[PDB]
Amino acid sequence: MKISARNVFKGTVSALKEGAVNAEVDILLGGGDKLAAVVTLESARSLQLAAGKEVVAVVKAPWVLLMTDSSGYRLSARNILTGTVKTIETGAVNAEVTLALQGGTEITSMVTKEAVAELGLKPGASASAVIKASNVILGVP
Amino acid sequence: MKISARNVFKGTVSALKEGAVNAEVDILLGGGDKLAAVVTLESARSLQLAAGKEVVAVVKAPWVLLMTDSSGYRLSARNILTGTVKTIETGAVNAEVTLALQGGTEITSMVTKEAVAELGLKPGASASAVIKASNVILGVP
Amino acid sequence: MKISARNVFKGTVSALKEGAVNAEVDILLGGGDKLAAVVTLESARSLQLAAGKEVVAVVKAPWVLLMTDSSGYRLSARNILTGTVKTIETGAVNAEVTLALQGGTEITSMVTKEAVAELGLKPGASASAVIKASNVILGVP
Ligand code: MOO
Ligand code: MOO
Ligand code: MOO
Ligand code: MOO
Ligand code: MOO
Ligand code: MOO
Repeated sequence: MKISARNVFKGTVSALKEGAVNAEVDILLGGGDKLAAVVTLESARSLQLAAGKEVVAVVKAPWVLLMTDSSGYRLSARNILTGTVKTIETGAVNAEVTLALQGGTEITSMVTKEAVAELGLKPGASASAVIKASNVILGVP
Repeated sequence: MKISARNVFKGTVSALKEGAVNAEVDILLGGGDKLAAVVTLESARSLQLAAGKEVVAVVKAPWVLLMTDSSGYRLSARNILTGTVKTIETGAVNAEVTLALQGGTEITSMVTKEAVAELGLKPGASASAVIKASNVILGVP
Repeated sequence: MKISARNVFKGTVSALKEGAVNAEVDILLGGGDKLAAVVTLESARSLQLAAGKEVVAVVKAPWVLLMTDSSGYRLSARNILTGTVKTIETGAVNAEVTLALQGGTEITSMVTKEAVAELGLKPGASASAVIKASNVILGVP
């Protein structure tokens, strides 16, 4: 696909839970990682989402938070993907951070320049990408 | 309204589906286009949303993806608005892209500078704005 | 926590409404302000959210809209926090705006540079931060 989102992950539906107006879709990524997404029930049905369906998960860079220390907090954001900072491209007030994940999957996040300083992000650094389930778009081939 | 969101569209509710905690609102835009939004049920009731109600849909620029080629994928994002690139304002790491839609409605998206290069966006270029239903705020006059 | 989100608010759950796949959580902030969040029901249960639980609400800067005049519109976005512009850091195409709220809580928003001009934001200026309920992550200690 030619889409602006910097994150386009391939995977397979491992389970679906249909709600009233939304549906929760659990996805197993190409390399061990798991994601959850909430999409409208009309999309889950239109896309024919079911266990075993191959899909792509699409996440824009400004929808990914970065965390270097949870400090014992447990978050509601269902998607926590841990890796190492690969590249940092700094702009004026924002910076594009790409992390390398387990298996070689990369994830890019757009965060303020002040976050980069405060978390100590630099190539090599451990960090986790955090993505709320409602910020994941799914796609079917 | 004096609000930072760059996209404020006028329209009318064409249908409402009330869920348990959320509600799906389908909107017909001023010129042919359609949108779907998911808002809390408490807001749908507080705003008195019903078929025929005039409303505004509010979308911040960083919530709009741009796509130039779906490559046969079908996305869950309910809102796909196709047009032509009007203006590009490039910053350091991000760029503000405005598209002109059918009827003359404009939509602005904030994407990384690398997306602009990779999709070949430039004034005149065909592209679609993609917005997940959960990233639309609605307003009533 | 060491997390990129610029907004991390402490508060207590004042009520919870469980849906089919999502749950709505109403939170009373440390100083008078209130927030609503929509998270998956699986998270609400995993985090053991109930009335009186102390939590943190996490919101990234690009998820906060700024409004200086509603012009009589009522929005669906459940979280409207009013204060005064404290600092503005301008980048190339975006600018980071921090507002000081009632009690001394600060909230930072990332908006286009054109929004800053158009709303007349500058230190001292009245403005409200607007955050859709689905853009709030919750955390438990
Ligand atoms: O659509 Mo982007 O380039 O991930 O902000
Ligand atoms: O349960 Mo979440 O905070 O919507 O990923
Ligand atoms: O509130 Mo904005 O200027 O669409 O990012
Ligand atoms: O059905 Mo969606 O929530 O527009 O991806
Ligand atoms: O993760 Mo942010 O974009 O620095 O609030
Ligand atoms: O009811 Mo909302 O989801 O804060 O627009």
